[PDB]
Amino acid sequence: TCPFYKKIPGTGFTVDAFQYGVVEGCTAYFLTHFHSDHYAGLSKHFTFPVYCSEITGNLLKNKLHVQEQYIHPLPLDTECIVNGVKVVLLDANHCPGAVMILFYLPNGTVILHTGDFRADPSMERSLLADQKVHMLYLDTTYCSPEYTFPSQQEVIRFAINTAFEAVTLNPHALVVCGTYSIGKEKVFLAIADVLGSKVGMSQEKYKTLQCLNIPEINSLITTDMCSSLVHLLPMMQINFKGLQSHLKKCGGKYNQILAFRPTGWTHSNKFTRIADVIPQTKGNISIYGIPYSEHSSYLEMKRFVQWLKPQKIIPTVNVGTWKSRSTMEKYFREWKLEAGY
Ligand code: NI
Repeated sequence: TCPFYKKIPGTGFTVDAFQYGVVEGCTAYFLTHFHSDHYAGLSKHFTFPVYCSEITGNLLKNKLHVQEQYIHPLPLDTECIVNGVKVVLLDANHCPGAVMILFYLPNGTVILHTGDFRADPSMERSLLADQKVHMLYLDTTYCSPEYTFPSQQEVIRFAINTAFEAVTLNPHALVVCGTYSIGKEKVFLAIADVLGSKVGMSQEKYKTLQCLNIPEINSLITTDMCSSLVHLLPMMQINFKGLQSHLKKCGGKYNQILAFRPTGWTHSNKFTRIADVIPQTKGNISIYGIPYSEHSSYLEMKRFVQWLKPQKIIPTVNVGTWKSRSTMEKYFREWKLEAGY
């Protein structure tokens, strides 16, 4: 049974609610982005209307084989009427094709569902500026002050300089980047660009990247592993055993691996600056964990909410424990009292 926080009151609408069978009274199923916890339950046998971005719609069609007649892509930043309700999709600054949804209820209530997002000051000048929001369904993944991480720009800077130094020292070194879903493509694309290489990867991963409307992509990626000095692998294979094995595969073309694991937050963030980060090393293999987040830091989340001034907040993440729920409600009250709404 569908939880309350995936339902939009006063509508026939649900959000990211595909694993509950037929939801009673739902006339349209919205999908914020193509990550598995959110699409869980969709397949080629789905027969209700799905509303999403163009990119999410490319992945539904090609990866999950949802039939075209049930895919309803919408442009961003555009007022659209769905089953007699005005909606807008806004960029979520999460993975490719990820959206926030603004719903304009017939009784005059306005609701924003953030899906998954990384709040940014640029959102203060979207169509959100133009009117008041009564309810906010919030991505609360990192809603605690211990969750600090650097900007995406500083993290990419650190990775580019690290890779460039290593491969300029040893032209026979290979760079490997782990992946398990879309998102974080900047990590591998930036490193390949500085090394003047294409990124090599499996056929299934190449297919996924081909759905993403990235400019000049045929120039950046390939399935020819042996022509490439940046390889993508599944995240699970980014360990000493997995990498030793992969090094064998290239047929003595390479004598050193430098590998990156983009994680979200890790408790090394409560001590270490990005400048200061060091790998784990075993012989000719080094592994860097780098804190590339596609979710709001605590500070970025607080800033967005105190700017938005919602009348009520409904968390969509960390909702399964009483201790979590109680922590989150405390911070919402602090923020409201400090800003005065
Ligand atoms: Ni996500």
